[PDB]
Amino acid sequence: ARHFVLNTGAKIPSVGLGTWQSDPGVVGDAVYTAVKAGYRHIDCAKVYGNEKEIGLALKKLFEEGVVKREDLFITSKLWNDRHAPEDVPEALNESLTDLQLDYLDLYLIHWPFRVKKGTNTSPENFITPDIPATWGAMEKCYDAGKARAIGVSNFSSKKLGDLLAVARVHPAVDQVECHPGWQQTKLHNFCQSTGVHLTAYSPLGSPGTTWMNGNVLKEPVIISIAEKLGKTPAQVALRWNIQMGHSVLPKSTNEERIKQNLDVYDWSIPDDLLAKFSEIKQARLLRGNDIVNPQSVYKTHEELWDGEL
Ligand SMILES: NC(=O)C1=CN([C@@H]2O[C@H](COP(=O)(O)OP(=O)(O)OC[C@H]3O[C@@H](n4cnc5c(N)ncnc54)[C@H](OP(=O)(O)O)[C@@H]3O)[C@@H](O)[C@H]2O)C=CC1
Repeated sequence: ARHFVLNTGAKIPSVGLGTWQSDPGVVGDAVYTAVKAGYRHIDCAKVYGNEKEIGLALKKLFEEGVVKREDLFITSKLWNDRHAPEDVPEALNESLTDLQLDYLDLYLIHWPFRVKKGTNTSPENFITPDIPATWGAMEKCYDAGKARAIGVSNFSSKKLGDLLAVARVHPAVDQVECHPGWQQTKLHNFCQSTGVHLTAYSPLGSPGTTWMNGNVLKEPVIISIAEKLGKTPAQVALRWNIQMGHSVLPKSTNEERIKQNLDVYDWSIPDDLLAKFSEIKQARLLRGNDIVNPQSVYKTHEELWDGEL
């Protein structure tokens, strides 16, 4: 139950440590504690501003013999300013250098969204995406073994299908917002049908991010099932995603929560309680408000997300 299989043949551990908003001063101990506790998957990004400190914690884990490199699944992501095909391998190499790794298990296009190299998120810096050219550069990173799997993030089933149609190396993963509040049934089915793995980001509904407006652990259905099964609301949210065949990326820098977030394997949500997830109102929490704009290729939220419910 503790891994899913990618179209590359690789195993992705079902639970990964999230590192968004894990500040440099705390991320190291979080990664170190998480892997000692049994985590074998770390989700990273250049734009999280902490990959050097993650690299220092991975180095410590390897040097203390907690794990070997081959035991871990490390993900990073190509930021929106590195979409130019010549820029892709250089961005991967920057993350490899900071993480002090020879390869990533997964390198993702972070968003189907592009800005001019080295610029800030601001509408004059928006450039028309060229996802096929960017993917082509991602495929050479895969050929080189520097990214043992390549994938995408924040791609609707429409944009994922458009890319699959021209890919000589299919995306292994589409990492999207997915939790009881945003169940992604269409993309779930699409990913199952195309052999693409769905990794759930913000699987608790990112309760530490106020601008995301998440309420997932306060959902009556979640609190009820938690009370019925003797689990925490977080455990119920995480287990739901795992039973859908999705990997989850719970973020914590708290040792007790890091441990509880891995305790999602030796118990199940009965089918009758799975039925109750129907009653949860659906709302996307990470809407991409800042890349939907008259200056954007996405003039509306519908254009960015292709209408998904
Ligand atoms: N565009 C993309 O591809 C995106 C990727 N991601 C990835 O997904 C990860 C997870 O999503 P994220 O938005 O961070 O949010 P999560 O849904 O993982 O929620 C994290 C928050 O929940 C708290 N928390 C963690 N465990 C528990 C628990 N057992 N009970 C109660 N509260 C808990 C954390 O606090 P504490 O630390 O105190 O435990 C933190 O405030 C990110 O960190 C990142 O790696 C996220 C968003 C976008």
